[PDB]
Amino acid sequence: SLFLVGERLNATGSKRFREMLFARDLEGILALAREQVEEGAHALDLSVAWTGRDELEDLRWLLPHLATALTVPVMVDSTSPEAMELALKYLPGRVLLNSANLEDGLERFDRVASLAKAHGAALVVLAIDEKGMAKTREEKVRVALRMYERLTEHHGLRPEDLLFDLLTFPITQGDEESRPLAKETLLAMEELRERLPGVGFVLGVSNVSFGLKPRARRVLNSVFLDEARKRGLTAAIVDAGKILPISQIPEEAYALALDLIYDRRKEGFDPLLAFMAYFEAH
Repeated sequence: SLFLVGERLNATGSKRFREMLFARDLEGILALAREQVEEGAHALDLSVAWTGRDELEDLRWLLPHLATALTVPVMVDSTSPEAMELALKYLPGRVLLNSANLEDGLERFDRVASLAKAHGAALVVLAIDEKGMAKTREEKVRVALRMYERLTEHHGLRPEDLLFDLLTFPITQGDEESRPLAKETLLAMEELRERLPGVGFVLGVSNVSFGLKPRARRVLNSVFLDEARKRGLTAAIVDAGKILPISQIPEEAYALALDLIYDRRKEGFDPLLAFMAYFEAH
């Protein structure tokens, strides 16, 4: 029952979308939106924020057309609550707000939660607070519980209104510190599923593979997605067309992907170098 959220209308994550947004190529944007729906997406991530630009202008330009070109739900992806309000005016009954978090303290968190409650929007709850991103499973649990309590007890939101984003970090580039980060999220997710029955979980799957070649990315994302699903993932922000079913992944690449995800370093063997080795030699 995986709710796929197309990742491609994201100025930060998508060169193609950035180009078209810059060019004011409306028809290219609407086509790319429709294409993701056809490739399996049930909803579309939307982020227009970028260096210098009046995010509220870009949204005022795009939203009226986007809202009437498709009926799919839109995950409004923005750090401005005003931007969220604007998107809610154009997309009533169709919005997921990304995100409520505590990076700027309680008031901004509450502003986003209030909007979600008042408009009937689903809420992405992101594991960043006043001391930063939750990297370990212990940090992820501590932040999530505090936010869960605030959202249920104070705002009257139901577990089922909520998609907890426990953070997807690139486990490429070989850093000691970053190798276990996907494991931490997967293990925290399983634990929070038990602790918080009824909440959803979402991840930006494609972050996990950032820095690798395209084939390696497709495989790692698809295996990570599948492993997250087993831990209780309910939704994923993805390039829906580029998700491989597990059966379509060669057994070696699949096994090396699981090695990289779970950080199964032993002396004689680096799963990162081994995973990259497979491709280029296939």
